[PDB]
Amino acid sequence: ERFPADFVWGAATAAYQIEGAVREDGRGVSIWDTFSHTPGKIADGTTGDVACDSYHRYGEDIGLLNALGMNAYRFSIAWPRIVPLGAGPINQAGLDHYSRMVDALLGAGLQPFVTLYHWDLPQPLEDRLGWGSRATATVFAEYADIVVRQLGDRVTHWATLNEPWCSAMLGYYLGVHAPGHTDLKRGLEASHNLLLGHGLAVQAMRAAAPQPLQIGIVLNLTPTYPASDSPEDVAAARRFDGFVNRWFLDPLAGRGYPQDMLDYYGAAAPQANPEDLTQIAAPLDWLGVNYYERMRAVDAPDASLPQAQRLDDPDLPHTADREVYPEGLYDILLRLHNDYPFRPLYITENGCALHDEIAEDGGIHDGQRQAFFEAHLAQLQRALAAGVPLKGYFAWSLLDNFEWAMGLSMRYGICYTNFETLERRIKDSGYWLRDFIAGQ
Ligand SMILES: *[C@H]1O[C@H](CO)[C@@H](O)[C@H](O)[C@H]1F
Repeated sequence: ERFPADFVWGAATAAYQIEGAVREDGRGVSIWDTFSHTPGKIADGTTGDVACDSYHRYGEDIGLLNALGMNAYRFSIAWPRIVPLGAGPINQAGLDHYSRMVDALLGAGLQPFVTLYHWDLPQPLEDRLGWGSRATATVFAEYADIVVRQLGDRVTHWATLNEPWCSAMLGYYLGVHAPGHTDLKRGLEASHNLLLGHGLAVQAMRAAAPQPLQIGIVLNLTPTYPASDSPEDVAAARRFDGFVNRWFLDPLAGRGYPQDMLDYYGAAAPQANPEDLTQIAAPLDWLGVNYYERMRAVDAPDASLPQAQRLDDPDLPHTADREVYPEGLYDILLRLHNDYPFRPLYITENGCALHDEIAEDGGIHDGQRQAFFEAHLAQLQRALAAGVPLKGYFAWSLLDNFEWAMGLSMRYGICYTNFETLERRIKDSGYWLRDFIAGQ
């Protein structure tokens, strides 16, 4: 029934998805500015140029967090505002903005949980191969140092990267996210340099920190289940599990890259000398789990890598874009608790998209999103009962925002955003979360 008294209850955003003000106060160009302004890349012709205008309206966002009774806010810092050239001088005006934001959050009793990298790589670094270059890992660590020196007197909880699998595989292999390349070797090289940048940044942040910090990384994880017990289907499930989950979990845990995936990738695998792997395994103080769906895998030898296709379950509920399987959150947390060394754990992203509209009465009656939260929170109680060291939960997202290649057309907020007027309104699910948290 009851969560621990000191549990962290928050909502989460990312800078490019909400901030707007893309040319203000010295901000440089990110890969997502370039990508969203490329014809045909965004489903609805929108960009993040304005988004929720949270660069100017973060006070309203704080008012929403307060109205919801949250005690934490997970947000990201835009590297293009801090080091507009990617590698080069700092932009003090960008640091001052986030310093004021942090003070406003603390004044409201909200603990900041800061993500350093949520996909907005400075374009000048992509012009020099982006995450395909080891140099980008080095300058990411320099950026991390700069930010912790100025904000680490007030922010204790930091994550280096959000979802490196997406940055590497969607951005460099499948081409659906910025920068939009379509080359497997590039994607795997990017995955290595992202992990190396994480490891270098952890060490840089600890040396620059004015006080002890709690440093983590945030991974999207997908529990995978074979469609049958045949050797082919079980092997497909293992391959998909390696492709998404173990490729990142194992090196972070000091276990190297998984050998079965190295064999499967062959010559496309990155060159990883042991010195890099030692750096990648820098000790972490927590791990963030982003959880949305499961994968029920069937062998697909004709399909592209990793030759495993999803077996849709038409009996399960579906949102605007995903299948709902709350029990997979329990499964993945138990697996992490039993099989990997990371603890404590936070749920850093959990939420769903729906075709939300404002009803005649003025509210947003998003019953499926309420049911989504209720079902996933029940699985967290089961995980806690099993001894999983869970310390907090962040709903994705505080407000409807720019959903990457889907644009403004895919609403994940617990608050509704009118993109024409920038008004925010709490959805029914947000009031349910408020009242549930108040009961705790
Ligand atoms: C986690 O997934 C959500 C929904 O696709 C994205 O909006 C976040 O940026 C990502 F971190």
